[PDB]
Amino acid sequence: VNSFSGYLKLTDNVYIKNADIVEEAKKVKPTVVVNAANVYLKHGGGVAGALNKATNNAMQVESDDYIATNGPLKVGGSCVLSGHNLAKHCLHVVGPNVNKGEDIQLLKSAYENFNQHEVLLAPLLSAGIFGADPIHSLRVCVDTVRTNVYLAVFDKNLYDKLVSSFL
Ligand SMILES: Cc1c[nH]c2ncnc(C(=O)N[C@@H](CC(=O)O)c3ccccc3)c12
Repeated sequence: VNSFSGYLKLTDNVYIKNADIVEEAKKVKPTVVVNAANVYLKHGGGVAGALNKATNNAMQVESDDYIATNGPLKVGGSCVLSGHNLAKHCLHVVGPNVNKGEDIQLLKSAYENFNQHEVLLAPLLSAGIFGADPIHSLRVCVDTVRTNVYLAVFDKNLYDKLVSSFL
């Protein structure tokens, strides 16, 4: 039993809700919140911009130190950093950005990072400003993640399409 509330069960381990991931993180304080990161950990907009804003820019400060030490992530890769006031940890995961020409096949590699964590609160990777079809992203999530994932979909209209169209 965990604290996540109001989710629709899609499979044994994948759950979905129409919700704002920032507000959901502040309410649940999960062990892991996933950020929709880029390789530079520049959290300017989309999910990343919103999560960073909610930390009063502390996520960005920590991220800049991480990059100065380690260099950029790989597309499809991840790193674990602090969750600040939102969660114990933030798993920064880089899905391919279609608006940069990046191979959509890397979306599966990106979701594989979730399997290193027993339970996570997450967005659909490569959705929103990353330009991928959220229906495809959901299919990859369900077919790749084996740990317990609680997916937050900000847009009410998109959520209904994902549910109503889920196979
Ligand atoms: C851009 C942005 C800023 N802050 C955010 N917080 C959470 N999500 C998103 C985002 O891009 N969402 C996508 C996917 C989803 O509905 O989850 C979406 C799809 C259709 C219509 C609107 C938005 C953002």
